[PDB]
Amino acid sequence: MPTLLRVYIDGPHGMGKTTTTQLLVALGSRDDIVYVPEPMTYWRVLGASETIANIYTTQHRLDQGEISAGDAAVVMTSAQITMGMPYAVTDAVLAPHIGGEAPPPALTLIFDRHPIAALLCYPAARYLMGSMTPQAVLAFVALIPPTLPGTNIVLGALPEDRHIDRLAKRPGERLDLAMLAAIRRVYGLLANTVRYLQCGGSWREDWGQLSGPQSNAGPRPHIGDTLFTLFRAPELLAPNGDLYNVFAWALDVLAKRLRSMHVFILDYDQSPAGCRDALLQLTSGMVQTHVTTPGSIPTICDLARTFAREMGE
Amino acid sequence: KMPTLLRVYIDGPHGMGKTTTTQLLVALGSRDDIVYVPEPMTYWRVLGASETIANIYTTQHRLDQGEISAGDAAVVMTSAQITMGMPYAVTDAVLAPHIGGEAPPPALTLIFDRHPIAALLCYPAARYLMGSMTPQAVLAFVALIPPTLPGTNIVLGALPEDRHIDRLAKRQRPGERLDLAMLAAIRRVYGLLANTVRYLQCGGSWREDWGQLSGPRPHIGDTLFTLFRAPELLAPNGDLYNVFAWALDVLAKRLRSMHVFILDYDQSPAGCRDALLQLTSGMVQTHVTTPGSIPTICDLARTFAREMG
Ligand SMILES: Cc1c(CC(CO)CO)n(C)c(=O)[nH]c1=O
Ligand SMILES: Cc1c(CC(CO)CO)n(C)c(=O)[nH]c1=O
Repeated sequence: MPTLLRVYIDGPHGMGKTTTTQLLVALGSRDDIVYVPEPMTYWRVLGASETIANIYTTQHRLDQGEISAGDAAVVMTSAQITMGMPYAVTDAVLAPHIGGEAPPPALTLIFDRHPIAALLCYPAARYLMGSMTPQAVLAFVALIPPTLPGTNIVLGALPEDRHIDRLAKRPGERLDLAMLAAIRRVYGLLANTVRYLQCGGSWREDWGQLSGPQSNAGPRPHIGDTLFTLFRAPELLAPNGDLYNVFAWALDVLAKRLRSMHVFILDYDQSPAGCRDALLQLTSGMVQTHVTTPGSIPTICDLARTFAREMGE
Repeated sequence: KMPTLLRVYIDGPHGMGKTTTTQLLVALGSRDDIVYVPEPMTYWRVLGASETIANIYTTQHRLDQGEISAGDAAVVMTSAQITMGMPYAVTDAVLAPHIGGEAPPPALTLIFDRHPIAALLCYPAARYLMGSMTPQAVLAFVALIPPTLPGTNIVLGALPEDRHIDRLAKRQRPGERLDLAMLAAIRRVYGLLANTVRYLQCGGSWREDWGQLSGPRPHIGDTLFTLFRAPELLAPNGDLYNVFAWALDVLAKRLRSMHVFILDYDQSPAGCRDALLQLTSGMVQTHVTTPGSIPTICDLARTFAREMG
């Protein structure tokens, strides 16, 4: 059976993910590598109208006190459902084609973001910004689809100053430095969480250490430097100080989903061609998988091209 | 070989039963070979958010009165459904790893108050029919329906509409408002769901029959697929956008492997309880994945009941 290499480029927006991905894709033949782009058309028109603008405007109004936290939360929750829909459906239809982890792959699929971006990372950042409740975040977490074998996720590293500059120049988006800090923090925590879990970390065991980044490498992070630290919110705690079991189970799910992922860190603090080559080098250590059928490869290509054509900018 | 497990999801339109019928189910779970996972009302009223049900019905009411727009309503309904389904989704996520392949007497029987599709498909679809939810949101929820594991036995209630109104009227939940339009919508959705499973099990291909919605198994017009001929999901030329077609492919995948059983609620609580037991003979059992799965599932089920009532 031919092999497949799936690579999800994720991390805070504004670092150069899209450019780097396009450049990498431009290196290979036409049908040896395919790009599943940002589904902007879905967010702007198909799933809803100007979702990105609606999100930034809602956050803005909240920060201005023009709307309540509850009003912002319902809007953000609904908006994130729209945001993640394309990722979710793609994963659901791709799942049957993915076999065990496996040598040139017959096909490389590069994704612009993974489902956890819309089901975990941004919701978590909105939570830190006061525009989403922690319960809604955990509901999203409980909905994260089972992690498929060979889930290679590439996160990005970039100095905040450089990130801010790059963002202060380059939809309906607004320049929110607080959101940038929050999303940068969430993705940093995410990387540590994966490393924490792969180093044998048990959140239930270390929860008490919770009172007052890189993966595939380094020592085991302290739980306080992982995503688990975000869910110590009073809303999730029972009178006795412990997490309600329903939320604790959502954390068990978070652990299960993240522990099997293969996370890599890409340094975006360089030229476009530089990032491309760095990413190319990174793919050398990524995990490939066998496909379930002989026709899976062509089917996957069609799926990717169909997705790109319909929801890509 | 690992012990066997029998999972039963009691679903269908709410308000068909009686308090005594439920207590019998609680009684059923008294023995350690059977556990009854009740509705997570505490999660809906307090843990996940404040009075979620009240919020849902007030929102629809305000939409009907024209106090709010369809858009405002949809945002509220979508957010509320995420809260409503969270207990089911988290339960499925943690239980899933314990379910093995299809398989005497089950070592354990888990009777759940509802399946995740109730909150991820059925109520959302009903609200769509009530004009309070976009069809894109419904398909987004559908895209998140957990994979259907072996032994997914879902019991759907059957009851004449007038009798259903009678029972619903006498057992309204906190914040609920007696809405006959919503009753009709949810009853239709579940009727369509039952037909859909049969349509799929008999080899129906929604893509092949799609053209019939605009032109032995149920007619596609009598399945959930007819609800997605919604204009918002179609391109200028009338074709369904691929992203939504894929969501329908997911729906077909999830529903085909479900084992539906119809429970007639038009009888006494003892009758309904007996009818349920009668239905178990044809239900599919599965093996668990580990020797410790049974005890774990039991703890999970009991903890859920105790914490979320
Ligand atoms: C992915 C995502 C984003 C980021 C956006 C690019 O800046 C789309 O990639 N945002 C802002 C959100 O608010 N929610 C989201 O889910
Ligand atoms: C599961 C569910 C329900 C029904 C609930 C009773 O109100 C269980 O019997 N409802 C009403 C909703 O409005 N949304 C839902 O998701």
